[PDB]
Amino acid sequence: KMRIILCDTNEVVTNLWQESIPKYLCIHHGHLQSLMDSMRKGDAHSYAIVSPGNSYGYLGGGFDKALYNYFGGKPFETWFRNQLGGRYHTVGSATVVDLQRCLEECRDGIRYIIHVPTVVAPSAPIFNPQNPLKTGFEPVFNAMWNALMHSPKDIDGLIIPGLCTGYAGVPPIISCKSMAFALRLYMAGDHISKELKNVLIMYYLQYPFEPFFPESCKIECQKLGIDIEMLKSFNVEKDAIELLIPRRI
Amino acid sequence: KMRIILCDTNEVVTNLWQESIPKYLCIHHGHLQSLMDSMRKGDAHSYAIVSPGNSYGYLGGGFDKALYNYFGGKPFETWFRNQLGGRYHTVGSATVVDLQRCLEECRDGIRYIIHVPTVVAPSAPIFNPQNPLKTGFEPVFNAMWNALMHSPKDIDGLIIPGLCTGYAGVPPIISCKSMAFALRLYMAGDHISKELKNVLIMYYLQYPFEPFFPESCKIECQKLGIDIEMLKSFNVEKDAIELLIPRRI
Ligand SMILES: Nc1ncnc2c1ncn2[C@@H]1O[C@H](COP(=O)(O)OP(=O)(O)OC[C@H]2O[C@@H](O)[C@H](O)[C@@H]2O)[C@@H](O)[C@H]1O
Ligand SMILES: Nc1ncnc2c1ncn2[C@@H]1O[C@H](COP(=O)(O)OP(=O)(O)OC[C@H]2O[C@@H](O)[C@H](O)[C@@H]2O)[C@@H](O)[C@H]1O
Ligand code: NA
Ligand code: NA
Repeated sequence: KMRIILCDTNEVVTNLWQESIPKYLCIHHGHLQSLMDSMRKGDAHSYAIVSPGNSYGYLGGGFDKALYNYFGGKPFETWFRNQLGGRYHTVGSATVVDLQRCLEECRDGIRYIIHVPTVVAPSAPIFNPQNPLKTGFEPVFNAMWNALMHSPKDIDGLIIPGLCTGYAGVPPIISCKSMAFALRLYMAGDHISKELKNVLIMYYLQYPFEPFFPESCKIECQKLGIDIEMLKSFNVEKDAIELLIPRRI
Repeated sequence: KMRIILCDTNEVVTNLWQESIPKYLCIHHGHLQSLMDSMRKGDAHSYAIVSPGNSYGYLGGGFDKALYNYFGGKPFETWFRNQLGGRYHTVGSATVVDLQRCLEECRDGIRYIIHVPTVVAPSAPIFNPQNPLKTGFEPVFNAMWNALMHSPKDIDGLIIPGLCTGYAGVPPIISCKSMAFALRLYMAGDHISKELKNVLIMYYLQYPFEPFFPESCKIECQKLGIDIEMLKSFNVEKDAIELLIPRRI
Protein backbone atom coordinates (compact mmCIF):
# COMPACT_ATOMS: atom_id res chain seq x y z
CA LYS A 1 0.00 0.00 0.00
CA MET A 2 2.62 2.51 1.14
CA ARG A 3 5.46 2.94 -1.34
CA ILE A 4 8.99 2.98 0.04
CA ILE A 5 11.57 4.92 -1.94
CA LEU A 6 15.23 4.34 -1.14
CA CYS A 7 17.19 7.30 -2.51
CA ASP A 8 20.95 7.87 -2.32
CA THR A 9 23.70 9.47 -4.39
CA ASN A 10 26.23 6.77 -3.45
CA GLU A 11 25.88 3.96 -6.00
CA VAL A 12 27.54 1.61 -3.54
CA VAL A 13 24.56 2.14 -1.23
CA THR A 14 22.02 1.73 -4.03
CA ASN A 15 23.81 -1.32 -5.41
CA LEU A 16 23.84 -2.94 -1.97
CA TRP A 17 20.16 -2.15 -1.51
CA GLN A 18 19.41 -3.96 -4.78
CA GLU A 19 21.22 -7.06 -3.48
CA SER A 20 19.69 -7.34 -0.01
CA ILE A 21 16.06 -6.51 -0.84
CA PRO A 22 13.61 -8.60 -2.93
CA LYS A 23 5.99 -1.55 -7.02
CA TYR A 24 5.83 -1.34 -3.22
CA LEU A 25 9.52 -0.37 -3.04
CA CYS A 26 11.72 1.67 -5.39
CA ILE A 27 15.45 2.42 -5.44
CA HIS A 28 16.78 5.67 -6.88
CA HIS A 29 20.47 6.33 -7.43
CA GLY A 30 20.74 10.11 -7.49
CA HIS A 31 20.12 13.41 -5.70
CA LEU A 32 16.97 13.88 -3.66
CA GLN A 33 16.31 17.13 -5.53
CA SER A 34 15.97 15.32 -8.85
CA LEU A 35 13.76 12.63 -7.34
CA MET A 36 11.53 15.48 -6.20
CA ASP A 37 11.55 17.13 -9.63
CA SER A 38 10.81 13.66 -10.98
CA MET A 39 7.93 13.65 -8.51
CA ARG A 40 5.73 15.90 -10.65
CA LYS A 41 4.92 13.70 -13.65
CA GLY A 42 2.90 11.03 -11.88
CA ASP A 43 -0.21 12.48 -10.22
CA ALA A 44 -1.90 14.64 -12.86
CA HIS A 45 0.15 11.58 -3.12
CA SER A 46 1.70 12.75 0.14
CA TYR A 47 5.14 11.66 1.27
CA ALA A 48 7.37 11.66 4.33
CA ILE A 49 11.14 11.97 4.15
CA VAL A 50 13.39 10.23 6.65
CA SER A 51 16.39 12.38 7.37
CA PRO A 52 19.41 11.13 9.32
CA GLY A 53 20.46 14.16 11.34
CA ASN A 54 22.28 15.30 14.45
CA SER A 55 20.95 15.65 17.97
CA TYR A 56 20.43 19.38 17.49
CA GLY A 57 18.48 19.57 14.25
CA TYR A 58 21.07 21.57 12.30
CA LEU A 59 20.89 20.89 8.55
CA GLY A 60 24.39 21.89 7.46
CA GLY A 61 25.54 18.74 5.69
CA GLY A 62 24.74 15.49 3.90
CA PHE A 63 21.11 14.60 3.22
CA ASP A 64 19.96 17.28 5.67
CA LYS A 65 21.64 19.84 3.43
CA ALA A 66 19.47 18.76 0.49
CA LEU A 67 16.47 19.29 2.75
CA TYR A 68 17.88 22.68 3.80
CA ASN A 69 18.24 23.85 0.21
CA TYR A 70 14.94 22.41 -1.03
CA PHE A 71 12.74 23.84 1.77
CA GLY A 72 13.89 27.43 2.22
CA GLY A 73 17.43 27.48 3.58
CA LYS A 74 18.23 29.28 6.83
CA PRO A 75 14.68 30.42 7.67
CA PHE A 76 13.53 26.83 7.19
CA GLU A 77 16.34 25.48 9.37
CA THR A 78 15.35 27.99 12.03
CA TRP A 79 11.72 26.90 11.81
CA PHE A 80 12.74 23.23 11.71
CA ARG A 81 14.85 23.45 14.86
CA ASN A 82 11.95 25.15 16.64
CA GLN A 83 9.60 22.33 15.70
CA LEU A 84 12.06 20.06 17.51
CA GLY A 85 11.79 22.17 20.65
CA GLY A 86 15.19 23.72 19.97
CA ARG A 87 16.81 21.14 22.23
CA TYR A 88 18.88 17.98 22.40
CA HIS A 89 17.23 14.86 20.96
CA THR A 90 19.09 11.61 21.60
CA VAL A 91 20.36 9.20 19.00
CA GLY A 92 17.67 6.52 19.25
CA SER A 93 14.83 9.04 19.05
CA ALA A 94 12.64 9.99 16.07
CA THR A 95 10.58 13.14 15.64
CA VAL A 96 8.02 13.88 12.96
CA VAL A 97 7.97 17.47 11.74
CA ASP A 98 4.72 18.43 10.01
CA LEU A 99 5.37 20.73 7.06
CA GLN A 100 1.60 21.31 6.79
CA ARG A 101 2.28 24.32 8.99
CA CYS A 102 3.84 25.84 5.86
CA LEU A 103 0.40 27.38 5.32
CA GLU A 104 0.82 28.88 8.79
CA GLU A 105 7.25 27.05 2.27
CA CYS A 106 5.04 24.25 0.94
CA ARG A 107 6.45 22.08 -1.86
CA ASP A 108 5.50 18.99 -3.88
CA GLY A 109 3.72 16.22 -2.00
CA ILE A 110 6.07 16.22 0.97
CA ARG A 111 4.20 16.77 4.21
CA TYR A 112 6.56 15.21 6.74
CA ILE A 113 10.20 14.99 7.68
CA ILE A 114 10.97 12.18 10.11
CA HIS A 115 14.03 13.53 11.95
CA VAL A 116 16.19 10.66 13.19
CA PRO A 117 19.41 11.77 14.89
CA THR A 118 22.27 9.44 13.87
CA VAL A 119 25.05 11.48 15.49
CA VAL A 120 25.19 13.94 18.39
CA ALA A 121 27.36 16.11 16.16
CA PRO A 122 29.41 15.38 13.00
CA SER A 123 32.74 15.97 14.78
CA ALA A 124 33.79 12.37 14.13
CA PRO A 125 32.38 9.09 12.76
CA ILE A 126 30.27 6.98 15.11
CA PHE A 127 31.72 3.84 13.56
CA ASN A 128 34.52 1.78 15.09
CA PRO A 129 35.77 -1.35 13.28
CA GLN A 130 36.58 -2.83 16.69
CA ASN A 131 32.83 -3.34 17.16
CA PRO A 132 30.82 -3.03 13.93
CA LEU A 133 27.81 -4.31 15.87
CA LYS A 134 27.49 -1.65 18.58
CA THR A 135 28.70 1.12 16.27
CA GLY A 136 27.19 0.02 12.98
CA PHE A 137 24.64 -2.76 12.64
CA GLU A 138 22.75 -1.78 15.79
CA PRO A 139 22.56 2.02 15.46
CA VAL A 140 21.52 1.74 11.79
CA PHE A 141 18.83 -0.83 12.60
CA ASN A 142 17.49 1.31 15.45
CA ALA A 143 17.36 4.39 13.27
CA MET A 144 15.55 2.50 10.50
CA TRP A 145 13.15 0.76 12.89
CA ASN A 146 12.23 4.05 14.55
CA ALA A 147 11.79 5.87 11.23
CA LEU A 148 9.43 3.11 10.09
CA MET A 149 7.56 2.97 13.39
CA HIS A 150 7.11 6.75 13.25
CA SER A 151 5.99 6.88 9.63
CA PRO A 152 2.57 8.62 9.51
CA LYS A 153 -0.07 6.13 8.36
CA ASP A 154 -1.62 8.74 6.06
CA ILE A 155 1.29 9.00 3.59
CA ASP A 156 1.51 7.42 0.13
CA GLY A 157 5.28 7.08 0.07
CA LEU A 158 8.28 7.08 2.38
CA ILE A 159 11.60 8.46 1.11
CA ILE A 160 14.70 7.11 2.87
CA PRO A 161 18.41 7.57 2.19
CA GLY A 162 21.30 5.46 3.46
CA LEU A 163 21.41 5.86 7.25
CA CYS A 164 24.67 6.56 9.07
CA THR A 165 26.47 6.04 5.74
CA GLY A 166 27.73 9.61 5.43
CA TYR A 167 29.14 11.72 8.24
CA ALA A 168 28.41 8.92 10.73
CA GLY A 169 30.94 6.85 8.78
CA VAL A 170 29.23 3.46 8.91
CA PRO A 171 30.28 1.27 5.95
CA PRO A 172 27.42 0.84 3.45
CA ILE A 173 27.89 -2.94 3.55
CA ILE A 174 26.94 -2.83 7.24
CA SER A 175 24.22 -0.15 7.11
CA CYS A 176 22.42 -1.53 4.06
CA LYS A 177 22.18 -4.91 5.78
CA SER A 178 20.47 -3.49 8.87
CA MET A 179 18.24 -1.28 6.74
CA ALA A 180 17.32 -4.35 4.68
CA PHE A 181 16.51 -6.32 7.83
CA ALA A 182 14.33 -3.60 9.36
CA LEU A 183 12.50 -3.24 6.03
CA ARG A 184 12.10 -7.00 5.69
CA LEU A 185 10.43 -7.21 9.11
CA TYR A 186 8.11 -4.32 8.23
CA MET A 187 7.19 -5.81 4.87
CA ALA A 188 6.46 -9.19 6.48
CA GLY A 189 3.38 -7.49 7.87
CA ASP A 190 1.28 -9.79 10.03
CA HIS A 191 2.83 -12.90 8.49
CA ILE A 192 5.11 -12.86 11.56
CA SER A 193 3.76 -12.06 15.03
CA LYS A 194 5.07 -8.96 16.79
CA GLU A 195 6.61 -11.16 19.45
CA LEU A 196 8.55 -13.24 16.93
CA LYS A 197 9.80 -10.10 15.23
CA ASN A 198 11.01 -9.05 18.71
CA VAL A 199 12.91 -12.33 18.99
CA LEU A 200 14.40 -12.02 15.48
CA ILE A 201 15.66 -8.53 16.33
CA MET A 202 17.13 -9.75 19.61
CA TYR A 203 19.18 -12.46 17.90
CA TYR A 204 20.02 -10.29 14.89
CA LEU A 205 21.59 -7.83 17.36
CA GLN A 206 23.36 -10.74 19.06
CA TYR A 207 21.67 -10.58 22.46
CA PRO A 208 21.00 -14.32 22.89
CA PHE A 209 18.75 -14.09 25.94
CA GLU A 210 16.72 -17.32 26.13
CA PRO A 211 14.20 -16.13 28.75
CA PHE A 212 13.04 -13.59 26.14
CA PHE A 213 12.36 -16.35 23.60
CA PRO A 214 8.79 -17.51 24.38
CA GLU A 215 7.71 -21.05 23.59
CA SER A 216 4.93 -19.65 21.38
CA CYS A 217 7.59 -18.08 19.17
CA LYS A 218 9.48 -21.36 19.00
CA ILE A 219 6.29 -23.03 17.77
CA GLU A 220 5.91 -20.17 15.27
CA CYS A 221 9.43 -20.70 13.88
CA GLN A 222 8.69 -24.39 13.29
CA LYS A 223 5.47 -23.39 11.53
CA LEU A 224 7.19 -20.67 9.44
CA GLY A 225 10.14 -22.83 8.42
CA ILE A 226 12.72 -20.89 10.43
CA ASP A 227 15.62 -22.97 11.71
CA ILE A 228 15.77 -22.27 15.44
CA GLU A 229 19.36 -23.50 15.85
CA MET A 230 20.63 -21.08 13.24
CA LEU A 231 18.51 -18.35 14.81
CA LYS A 232 20.14 -18.83 18.22
CA SER A 233 23.55 -18.57 16.57
CA PHE A 234 22.81 -15.87 14.00
CA ASN A 235 26.04 -13.98 13.23
CA VAL A 236 25.23 -10.59 11.72
CA GLU A 237 28.64 -10.48 10.05
CA LYS A 238 28.29 -13.77 8.16
CA ASP A 239 24.68 -14.96 8.00
CA ALA A 240 22.01 -13.99 5.49
CA ILE A 241 18.91 -12.14 6.65
CA GLU A 242 17.04 -14.91 4.86
CA LEU A 243 17.86 -17.17 7.82
CA LEU A 244 15.70 -14.93 10.00
CA ILE A 245 12.98 -14.00 7.54
CA PRO A 246 12.68 -16.62 4.78
CA ARG A 247 11.66 -15.05 1.46
CA ARG A 248 9.05 -17.82 1.20
CA ILE A 249 7.21 -15.73 3.78
CA LYS B 1 8.11 22.60 42.51
CA MET B 2 8.46 18.98 41.39
CA ARG B 3 10.28 16.80 43.91
CA ILE B 4 12.93 14.44 42.58
CA ILE B 5 13.57 11.29 44.59
CA LEU B 6 16.72 9.31 43.85
CA CYS B 7 16.23 5.81 45.23
CA ASP B 8 18.69 2.91 45.10
CA THR B 9 19.69 -0.10 47.20
CA ASN B 10 23.38 0.27 46.31
CA GLU B 11 24.92 2.63 48.87
CA VAL B 12 27.76 3.30 46.44
CA VAL B 13 25.20 4.84 44.09
CA THR B 14 23.51 6.84 46.85
CA ASN B 15 26.84 7.97 48.27
CA LEU B 16 27.98 9.15 44.85
CA TRP B 17 24.69 10.97 44.33
CA GLN B 18 25.27 12.85 47.60
CA GLU B 19 28.69 13.99 46.34
CA SER B 20 27.77 15.19 42.85
CA ILE B 21 24.49 16.95 43.62
CA PRO B 22 23.98 20.14 45.69
CA LYS B 23 13.54 19.87 49.63
CA TYR B 24 13.34 19.79 45.82
CA LEU B 25 15.49 16.64 45.69
CA CYS B 26 15.77 13.66 48.06
CA ILE B 27 18.09 10.65 48.16
CA HIS B 28 16.93 7.34 49.60
CA HIS B 29 19.27 4.41 50.21
CA GLY B 30 16.99 1.38 50.25
CA HIS B 31 14.38 -0.70 48.43
CA LEU B 32 11.72 1.00 46.34
CA GLN B 33 9.07 -1.00 48.19
CA SER B 34 9.95 0.60 51.51
CA LEU B 35 10.07 4.08 49.99
CA MET B 36 6.53 3.38 48.79
CA ASP B 37 5.42 2.15 52.22
CA SER B 38 7.12 5.26 53.57
CA MET B 39 4.99 7.14 51.06
CA ARG B 40 1.83 6.90 53.15
CA LYS B 41 2.62 9.11 56.15
CA GLY B 42 2.87 12.45 54.37
CA ASP B 43 -0.40 13.39 52.66
CA ALA B 44 -3.13 12.88 55.26
CA HIS B 45 0.57 13.79 45.57
CA SER B 46 1.01 11.87 42.33
CA TYR B 47 4.34 10.42 41.26
CA ALA B 48 6.06 8.94 38.23
CA ILE B 49 8.70 6.23 38.45
CA VAL B 50 11.58 6.05 36.00
CA SER B 51 12.43 2.45 35.32
CA PRO B 52 15.56 1.39 33.41
CA GLY B 53 14.39 -1.58 31.40
CA ASN B 54 15.06 -3.66 28.31
CA SER B 55 13.88 -3.06 24.76
CA TYR B 56 11.03 -5.54 25.22
CA GLY B 57 9.39 -4.38 28.43
CA TYR B 58 10.00 -7.58 30.41
CA LEU B 59 10.25 -6.92 34.16
CA GLY B 60 12.21 -9.97 35.29
CA GLY B 61 15.12 -8.34 37.09
CA GLY B 62 16.63 -5.36 38.89
CA PHE B 63 14.47 -2.30 39.52
CA ASP B 64 11.88 -3.58 37.04
CA LYS B 65 11.43 -6.60 39.29
CA ALA B 66 10.46 -4.34 42.21
CA LEU B 67 7.88 -2.78 39.90
CA TYR B 68 6.74 -6.27 38.84
CA ASN B 69 6.19 -7.37 42.44
CA TYR B 70 4.63 -4.10 43.63
CA PHE B 71 2.08 -3.76 40.80
CA GLY B 72 0.58 -7.22 40.34
CA GLY B 73 3.24 -9.60 39.04
CA LYS B 74 2.71 -11.49 35.78
CA PRO B 75 -0.71 -10.03 34.89
CA PHE B 76 0.78 -6.56 35.37
CA GLU B 77 3.81 -7.39 33.24
CA THR B 78 1.46 -8.66 30.55
CA TRP B 79 -0.57 -5.45 30.73
CA PHE B 80 2.62 -3.35 30.87
CA ARG B 81 4.11 -4.92 27.74
CA ASN B 82 0.83 -4.31 25.91
CA GLN B 83 0.90 -0.63 26.83
CA LEU B 84 4.27 -0.55 25.07
CA GLY B 85 2.73 -1.98 21.91
CA GLY B 86 4.26 -5.37 22.64
CA ARG B 87 7.21 -4.51 20.41
CA TYR B 88 10.85 -3.49 20.30
CA HIS B 89 11.64 -0.05 21.72
CA THR B 90 15.18 1.18 21.13
CA VAL B 91 17.69 2.18 23.76
CA GLY B 92 17.42 5.96 23.48
CA SER B 93 13.62 5.93 23.63
CA ALA B 94 11.31 6.67 26.57
CA THR B 95 7.68 5.66 26.95
CA VAL B 96 5.23 6.80 29.60
CA VAL B 97 2.81 4.13 30.80
CA ASP B 98 -0.29 5.55 32.47
CA LEU B 99 -1.36 3.40 35.41
CA GLN B 100 -4.58 5.45 35.63
CA ARG B 101 -6.02 2.72 33.42
CA CYS B 102 -5.90 0.57 36.57
CA LEU B 103 -9.51 1.67 37.05
CA GLU B 104 -10.12 0.24 33.58
CA GLU B 105 -4.17 -2.57 40.20
CA CYS B 106 -4.01 1.00 41.52
CA ARG B 107 -1.56 1.73 44.35
CA ASP B 108 -0.28 4.68 46.36
CA GLY B 109 0.23 7.94 44.48
CA ILE B 110 2.04 6.37 41.54
CA ARG B 111 0.32 7.17 38.28
CA TYR B 112 3.15 6.78 35.78
CA ILE B 113 6.06 4.55 34.90
CA ILE B 114 8.53 6.15 32.50
CA HIS B 115 9.97 3.12 30.69
CA VAL B 116 13.50 3.85 29.50
CA PRO B 117 15.23 0.88 27.85
CA THR B 118 18.89 0.77 28.91
CA VAL B 119 19.67 -2.61 27.33
CA VAL B 120 18.20 -4.57 24.42
CA ALA B 121 18.38 -7.62 26.66
CA PRO B 122 20.36 -8.40 29.86
CA SER B 123 22.50 -11.04 28.13
CA ALA B 124 25.65 -9.01 28.81
CA PRO B 125 26.73 -5.60 30.18
CA ILE B 126 26.56 -2.64 27.81
CA PHE B 127 29.69 -1.22 29.40
CA ASN B 128 33.18 -1.52 27.92
CA PRO B 129 36.14 0.03 29.77
CA GLN B 130 37.78 0.59 26.37
CA ASN B 131 35.30 3.44 25.85
CA PRO B 132 33.54 4.55 29.05
CA LEU B 133 32.13 7.47 27.08
CA LYS B 134 30.19 5.66 24.35
CA THR B 135 29.24 2.79 26.66
CA GLY B 136 28.78 4.64 29.94
CA PHE B 137 28.68 8.41 30.25
CA GLU B 138 26.66 8.90 27.06
CA PRO B 139 24.01 6.16 27.38
CA VAL B 140 23.36 7.08 31.02
CA PHE B 141 23.04 10.78 30.19
CA ASN B 142 20.66 10.03 27.31
CA ALA B 143 18.51 7.80 29.48
CA MET B 144 18.34 10.44 32.23
CA TRP B 145 17.71 13.31 29.81
CA ASN B 146 14.88 11.43 28.12
CA ALA B 147 13.30 10.36 31.42
CA LEU B 148 13.32 14.00 32.55
CA MET B 149 12.06 15.31 29.22
CA HIS B 150 9.23 12.76 29.33
CA SER B 151 8.25 13.42 32.93
CA PRO B 152 4.52 14.36 33.00
CA LYS B 153 4.16 17.97 34.12
CA ASP B 154 1.24 17.04 36.38
CA ILE B 155 3.23 14.95 38.89
CA ASP B 156 4.37 16.01 42.36
CA GLY B 157 7.44 13.79 42.47
CA LEU B 158 9.74 11.81 40.22
CA ILE B 159 11.31 8.58 41.53
CA ILE B 160 14.56 7.56 39.82
CA PRO B 161 17.05 4.78 40.55
CA GLY B 162 20.62 4.46 39.33
CA LEU B 163 20.50 4.06 35.55
CA CYS B 164 22.52 1.38 33.77
CA THR B 165 24.17 0.61 37.12
CA GLY B 166 22.77 -2.90 37.44
CA TYR B 167 22.49 -5.44 34.64
CA ALA B 168 23.82 -2.86 32.15
CA GLY B 169 27.05 -2.96 34.15
CA VAL B 170 28.00 0.73 34.01
CA PRO B 171 30.18 1.71 37.00
CA PRO B 172 28.27 3.92 39.46
CA ILE B 173 31.11 6.46 39.39
CA ILE B 174 30.38 6.98 35.68
CA SER B 175 26.56 6.75 35.76
CA CYS B 176 26.07 8.99 38.79
CA LYS B 177 28.14 11.68 37.08
CA SER B 178 25.96 11.72 33.96
CA MET B 179 22.80 11.54 36.04
CA ALA B 180 24.10 14.46 38.11
CA PHE B 181 24.82 16.47 34.96
CA ALA B 182 21.41 15.83 33.39
CA LEU B 183 19.75 16.79 36.68
CA ARG B 184 21.91 19.88 37.04
CA LEU B 185 20.84 21.12 33.59
CA TYR B 186 17.19 20.47 34.42
CA MET B 187 17.43 22.22 37.78
CA ALA B 188 19.12 25.24 36.18
CA GLY B 189 15.70 25.97 34.74
CA ASP B 190 15.66 29.08 32.56
CA HIS B 191 18.85 30.41 34.13
CA ILE B 192 20.59 28.87 31.10
CA SER B 193 19.09 29.13 27.60
CA LYS B 194 18.07 25.92 25.85
CA GLU B 195 20.72 26.55 23.23
CA LEU B 196 23.51 26.86 25.78
CA LYS B 197 22.36 23.68 27.48
CA ASN B 198 22.63 22.08 24.02
CA VAL B 199 26.22 23.30 23.79
CA LEU B 200 27.09 22.11 27.31
CA ILE B 201 25.77 18.64 26.46
CA MET B 202 27.72 18.57 23.21
CA TYR B 203 31.02 19.28 24.97
CA TYR B 204 30.18 17.11 27.98
CA LEU B 205 29.78 14.21 25.51
CA GLN B 206 33.05 15.22 23.86
CA TYR B 207 31.73 16.20 20.43
CA PRO B 208 33.69 19.46 20.01
CA PHE B 209 31.88 20.75 16.92
CA GLU B 210 32.48 24.52 16.73
CA PRO B 211 29.84 25.26 14.07
CA PHE B 212 27.26 24.12 16.64
CA PHE B 213 28.52 26.67 19.19
CA PRO B 214 26.60 29.88 18.36
CA GLU B 215 28.11 33.27 19.15
CA SER B 216 25.06 34.05 21.31
CA CYS B 217 25.99 31.12 23.55
CA LYS B 218 29.58 32.36 23.77
CA ILE B 219 28.25 35.71 24.96
CA GLU B 220 26.05 33.83 27.44
CA CYS B 221 29.03 31.92 28.88
CA GLN B 222 30.88 35.19 29.49
CA LYS B 223 27.78 36.56 31.19
CA LEU B 224 27.26 33.40 33.29
CA GLY B 225 30.88 33.09 34.37
CA ILE B 226 31.58 29.92 32.39
CA ASP B 227 35.15 29.57 31.15
CA ILE B 228 34.86 28.93 27.42
CA GLU B 229 38.38 27.49 27.07
CA MET B 230 37.71 24.84 29.69
CA LEU B 231 34.34 24.18 28.07
CA LYS B 232 35.94 23.45 24.69
CA SER B 233 38.31 21.02 26.39
CA PHE B 234 35.94 19.48 28.93
CA ASN B 235 37.11 15.94 29.74
CA VAL B 236 34.26 13.92 31.23
CA GLU B 237 36.73 11.61 32.94
CA LYS B 238 38.60 14.34 34.84
CA ASP B 239 36.66 17.60 34.95
CA ALA B 240 33.97 18.63 37.43
CA ILE B 241 30.44 19.28 36.21
CA GLU B 242 30.82 22.61 37.98
CA LEU B 243 32.97 23.75 35.05
CA LEU B 244 29.90 23.47 32.83
CA ILE B 245 27.20 24.57 35.24
CA PRO B 246 28.66 26.76 38.00
CA ARG B 247 26.82 26.27 41.30
CA ARG B 248 26.67 30.07 41.54
CA ILE B 249 23.94 29.69 38.92
N1 LIG C 1 21.59 15.36 -1.91
C1 LIG C 1 21.59 14.05 -1.60
N2 LIG C 1 20.69 13.20 -2.27
C2 LIG C 1 20.68 11.85 -1.96
N3 LIG C 1 21.44 11.23 -1.08
C3 LIG C 1 22.32 12.10 -0.44
C4 LIG C 1 22.46 13.46 -0.63
N4 LIG C 1 23.45 13.98 0.21
C5 LIG C 1 23.90 12.93 0.89
N5 LIG C 1 23.24 11.77 0.54
C6 LIG C 1 23.38 10.39 1.02
O1 LIG C 1 22.61 10.21 2.18
C7 LIG C 1 23.26 9.30 3.12
C8 LIG C 1 23.26 9.89 4.52
O2 LIG C 1 24.51 10.51 4.90
P1 LIG C 1 24.46 11.79 5.87
O3 LIG C 1 23.53 12.81 5.35
O4 LIG C 1 25.80 12.37 6.00
O5 LIG C 1 23.93 11.19 7.21
P2 LIG C 1 24.50 10.06 8.24
O6 LIG C 1 23.85 9.66 9.49
O7 LIG C 1 25.94 9.71 8.09
O8 LIG C 1 25.01 11.40 8.97
C9 LIG C 1 24.07 12.39 9.49
C10 LIG C 1 24.84 13.55 10.07
O9 LIG C 1 25.57 14.19 8.99
C11 LIG C 1 25.20 15.54 8.92
O10 LIG C 1 25.27 16.00 7.54
C12 LIG C 1 23.79 15.54 9.45
O11 LIG C 1 23.27 16.84 9.86
C13 LIG C 1 23.99 14.66 10.66
O12 LIG C 1 24.63 15.35 11.76
C14 LIG C 1 24.61 8.93 2.49
O13 LIG C 1 24.58 7.56 2.07
C15 LIG C 1 24.78 10.00 1.38
O14 LIG C 1 25.50 9.51 0.24
N1 LIG D 1 14.26 -3.16 44.65
C1 LIG D 1 15.12 -2.17 44.35
N2 LIG D 1 14.99 -0.94 45.01
C2 LIG D 1 15.88 0.09 44.71
N3 LIG D 1 16.87 0.05 43.85
C3 LIG D 1 16.97 -1.19 43.21
C4 LIG D 1 16.18 -2.31 43.40
N4 LIG D 1 16.60 -3.35 42.57
C5 LIG D 1 17.64 -2.86 41.90
N5 LIG D 1 17.90 -1.56 42.25
C6 LIG D 1 18.92 -0.61 41.78
O1 LIG D 1 18.47 0.03 40.61
C7 LIG D 1 19.57 0.28 39.68
C8 LIG D 1 19.21 -0.18 38.27
O2 LIG D 1 19.75 -1.46 37.91
P1 LIG D 1 18.88 -2.40 36.93
O3 LIG D 1 17.51 -2.56 37.43
O4 LIG D 1 19.51 -3.72 36.82
O5 LIG D 1 18.89 -1.60 35.59
P2 LIG D 1 20.09 -1.14 34.58
O6 LIG D 1 19.87 -0.42 33.32
O7 LIG D 1 21.40 -1.82 34.75
O8 LIG D 1 19.59 -2.49 33.85
C9 LIG D 1 18.25 -2.62 33.30
C10 LIG D 1 18.07 -4.00 32.73
O9 LIG D 1 18.18 -4.95 33.82
C11 LIG D 1 17.02 -5.73 33.87
O10 LIG D 1 16.75 -6.11 35.25
C12 LIG D 1 15.96 -4.81 33.33
O11 LIG D 1 14.73 -5.44 32.90
C13 LIG D 1 16.71 -4.28 32.12
O12 LIG D 1 16.75 -5.23 31.03
C14 LIG D 1 20.83 -0.33 40.33
O13 LIG D 1 21.70 0.73 40.76
C15 LIG D 1 20.23 -1.24 41.44
O14 LIG D 1 21.08 -1.34 42.60
NA1 NA E 1 21.75 14.41 7.07
NA1 NA F 1 15.14 -2.60 35.69
